[PDB]
Amino acid sequence: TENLYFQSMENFNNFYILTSKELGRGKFAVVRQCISKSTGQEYAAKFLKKRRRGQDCRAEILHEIAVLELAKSCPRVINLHEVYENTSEIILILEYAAGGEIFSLCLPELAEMVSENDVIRLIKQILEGVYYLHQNNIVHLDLKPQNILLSSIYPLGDIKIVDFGMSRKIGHACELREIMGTPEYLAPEILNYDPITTATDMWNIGIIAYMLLTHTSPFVGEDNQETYLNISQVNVDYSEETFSSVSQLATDFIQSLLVKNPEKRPTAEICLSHSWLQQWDFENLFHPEETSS
Ligand SMILES: O=C(O)CSc1ncnc2cc(-c3ccc(C4CC4)cc3)sc12
Repeated sequence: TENLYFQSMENFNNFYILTSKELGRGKFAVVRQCISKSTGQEYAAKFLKKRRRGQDCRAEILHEIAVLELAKSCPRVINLHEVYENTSEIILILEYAAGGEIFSLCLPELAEMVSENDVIRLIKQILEGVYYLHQNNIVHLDLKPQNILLSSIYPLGDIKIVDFGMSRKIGHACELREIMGTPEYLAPEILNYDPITTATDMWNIGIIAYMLLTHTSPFVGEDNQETYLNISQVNVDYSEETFSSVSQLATDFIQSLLVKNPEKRPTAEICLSHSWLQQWDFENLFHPEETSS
């Protein structure tokens, strides 16, 4: 008996054609590439079921749209173009991140195609987006590498943060939704049920840097029990073998974030001034402290 709020499914099919590129699939969401019939511009269409696990989720979807809308001025966060609705689904028409997941750069296979320069620029862009979110009292709470996309891979483009499905305000309760992330990506405070902090996102940025640089998962074990022990003890491989091609400054950056006590983690703003991320574009003329006069 529910009335629909967003633009009709008839309008969706009038304005867009879905392509044979299925981009993603979870239990209650599907992402498909679509094309504007008028312009030829590619978009991502995310189909969110309004009913999940026997719960009505339209209010939660509205909240997630409210968060995307707030980030429209931030180019590090995926842009929302339009919204449609049918009996079962709310459909987000998103900016299409043609490079796909940054997770692809963390596989041993693409190690060779990704530079130190590249990792520094991608971490800096992720920090710019997370800074913007934290200044607006938004904690993402699902910053796995599968939720950071790229505008292109050949050549390497710009990052786009996606999937605000878990996002909250600072100090909201850590309940079931929280503690059902992918186990190897959960912060220690989530395992202890502590109130939400911006510091949880900073833990996840540490994991992203670790995976981009080592091509290995810092916390995953043979089973969930082992994963949860690795997180809760912060048992991370910093061996000479794993880090032989990783700079000390990158190690320092990671080791500052992967710490048990969230209050000891640096903020996004402090991370943006980290010595690792300070780099001069060699094609620019540097103006040194000793002036010609
Ligand atoms: O899950 C969400 O909340 C949004 S997911 C999404 N949003 C915007 N643009 C793209 C491009 C994708 C993409 C996936 C895979 C690939 C190629 C097959 C590997 C290329 C692009 S997924 C996506």
